[PDB]
Amino acid sequence: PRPLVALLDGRDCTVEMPILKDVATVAFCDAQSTQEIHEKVLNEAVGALMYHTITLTREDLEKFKALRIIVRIGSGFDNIDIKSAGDLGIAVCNVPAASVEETADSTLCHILNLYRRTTWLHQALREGTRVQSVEQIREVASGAARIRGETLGIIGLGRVGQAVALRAKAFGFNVLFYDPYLSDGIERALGLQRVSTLQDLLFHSDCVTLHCGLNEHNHHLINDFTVKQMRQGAFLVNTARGGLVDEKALAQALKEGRIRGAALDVHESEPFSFSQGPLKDAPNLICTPHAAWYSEQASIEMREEAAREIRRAITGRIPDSLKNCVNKDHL
Amino acid sequence: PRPLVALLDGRDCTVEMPILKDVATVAFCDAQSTQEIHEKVLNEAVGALMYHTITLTREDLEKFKALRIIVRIGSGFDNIDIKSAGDLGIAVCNVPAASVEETADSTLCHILNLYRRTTWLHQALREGTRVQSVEQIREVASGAARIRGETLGIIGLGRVGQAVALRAKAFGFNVLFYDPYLSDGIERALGLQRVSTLQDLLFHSDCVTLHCGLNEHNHHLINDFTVKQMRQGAFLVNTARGGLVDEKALAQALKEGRIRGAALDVHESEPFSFSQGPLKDAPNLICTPHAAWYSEQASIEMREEAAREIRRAITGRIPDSLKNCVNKDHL
Ligand SMILES: NC(=O)c1ccc[n+]([C@@H]2O[C@H](COP(=O)([O-])OP(=O)(O)OC[C@H]3O[C@@H](n4cnc5c(N)ncnc54)[C@H](O)[C@@H]3O)[C@@H](O)[C@H]2O)c1
Ligand SMILES: NC(=O)c1ccc[n+]([C@@H]2O[C@H](COP(=O)([O-])OP(=O)(O)OC[C@H]3O[C@@H](n4cnc5c(N)ncnc54)[C@H](O)[C@@H]3O)[C@@H](O)[C@H]2O)c1
Repeated sequence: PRPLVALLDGRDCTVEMPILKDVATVAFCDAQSTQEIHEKVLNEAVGALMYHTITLTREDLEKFKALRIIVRIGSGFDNIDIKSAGDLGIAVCNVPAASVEETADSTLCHILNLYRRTTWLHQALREGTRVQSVEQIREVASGAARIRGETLGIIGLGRVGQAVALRAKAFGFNVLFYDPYLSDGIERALGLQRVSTLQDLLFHSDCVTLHCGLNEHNHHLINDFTVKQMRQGAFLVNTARGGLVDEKALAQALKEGRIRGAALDVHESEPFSFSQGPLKDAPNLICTPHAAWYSEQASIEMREEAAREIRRAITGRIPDSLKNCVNKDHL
Repeated sequence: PRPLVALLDGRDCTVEMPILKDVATVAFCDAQSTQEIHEKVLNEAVGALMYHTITLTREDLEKFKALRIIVRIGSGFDNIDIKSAGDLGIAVCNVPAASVEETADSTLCHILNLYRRTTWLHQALREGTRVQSVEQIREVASGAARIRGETLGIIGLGRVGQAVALRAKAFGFNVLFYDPYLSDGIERALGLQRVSTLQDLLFHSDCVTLHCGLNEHNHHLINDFTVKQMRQGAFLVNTARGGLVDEKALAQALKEGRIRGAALDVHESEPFSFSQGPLKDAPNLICTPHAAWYSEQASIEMREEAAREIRRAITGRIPDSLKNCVNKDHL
């Protein structure tokens, strides 16, 4: 027969079918937890495709008896224990840049929304606020600032980070970044300022934007400690990973006024909701349901790509046939 | 004594005082209509400073017996009959570019908000909408599109228009403009595509943004007729003047789905309100209280500039001492 491949936290396989039809048996679990995965999958599944709504711990992975590959349909793979999966002889792959630009564009939208207060002005206009005179325009739009000369501090100058830096220049932002893993000289190639430490970046930035993956070393990068290093009344943007920020610290900082405002597309606990979590009633906070990456073309693109990776894996050799394996070291 | 100068539709003169103290007698009317202006002003006022919340018709101007100059504290001067004022020997001046960039930045914010649906996703998140699965992200974020390759059609390649074009390139927008008053060749200097007619621009643009002043020839530039020339499901942005768009036509087009969405910072009838006007319940519509221009620095900048113009006028000669007179022809 043809190897079984399962879509863990999803139920739509229309885009992948044309590509896997003759080489695999497609199936979906639409699971909201690993406990929701059926026995037949854990026993026979050779490949697996998953999104970000489900986590896979070592315990989870050990329950698969034939799993040979897990392809993340997206960028981040922090929801998967690449290490354990590797030891278990399970190759983990992702989809690197199908939405790099969708993400940079949303990032810029958040940045501008904080500086120009577009969303808040609209939200207030819906609240019935009246704005007839200039004095009232100034009051309702209070805080809107002139962007030219502001310092945008980027944390993580990777694919998205670079796309953000380039867009940022056009608005007159002075751009500087921090990324301890990059080789020296990239800052010269793109004409950007680089700093050696996080505190350095935080201290000189008027607006801080996260663009690094969530790893074993940056959990809660933004702490009650580091938040204290940020400028007074600085903006914070995060379209990377919720786990990079300690919402409790952020909430406090937002109430005290230390941070003028934050735009978050990702949160420590997703699904996100204003009714619960440390961000409840937190002042000047704009949120989005983790859609920074979305655009129909990108969704379609990343799915056909994930599908092809599965195909290469089933028809070729692991990890030789794979194009985006992220745990070769543990294999 | 020192000539009387009055602030028509406003009541704050703190920023102008330091500059006019020894050469003029400051006063304010905080008028919401010309009928609200007091007799002493119409009789003795030599200079006048005004915003955009009040209109001045020929009838209005003729009621001044000593008015020698009117300085608009801002960019647009369509609310003033420059022609009549000129015939009445009244010089009209404005403040050209104190907020050029604030405006371009808001314009970009609106453009991105339509493409990335940041504001709507946030507004829905407040409505209690739940977004836990990928399928739901795709549904709630439906319509968010990949910007690269989209055609941004700019109408009016002046100060703001140019700032918008430059920012737009960085997002991968193919930029093209229409501006029948510019000399030939500006498109070569900035590396942009230019078209000869409005229909031309409208037909090839995925997103249309207005950046022209409101004049005797473009009232309701966007009509039931011209709207029909726009692409199917095109976006419309307007941070220029409300009078450039026939809200009735826009409303219809928005309901029928011909126009996927619109972002308006200006409206035919300001103060704007969702409770009244042709835009009531109009689908996919984002609005702002005419704050595209605001930033404390710009507000301060334009006021000290207007103040200096008044000073030059009172201490020098009209229209020789003026730096930004917009009705020299009628003088
Ligand atoms: N909100 C969304 O829908 C969305 C969209 C795209 C990507 N993701 C987020 O963005 C990340 C991927 O970005 P790319 O930009 O696609 O990734 P890359 O292309 O993986 O870039 C990430 C960069 O982060 C740097 N980095 C790691 N740890 C760091 C630290 N402690 N300090 C500073 N820099 C650090 C790396 O060295 C690397 O250059 C994902 O891991 C995820 O968190 C989310
Ligand atoms: N929303 C706000 O707060 C805000 C902020 C700044 C300016 N204003 C708006 O923007 C205008 C000023 O822009 P600039 O960009 O400052 O002005 P300019 O610098 O006066 O530019 C306007 C351009 O419009 C062009 N134009 C006139 N009629 C046209 C037509 N029918 N078709 C195409 N182009 C046409 C002109 O030739 C000119 O190049 C004002 O008149 C006003 O309507 C509003």
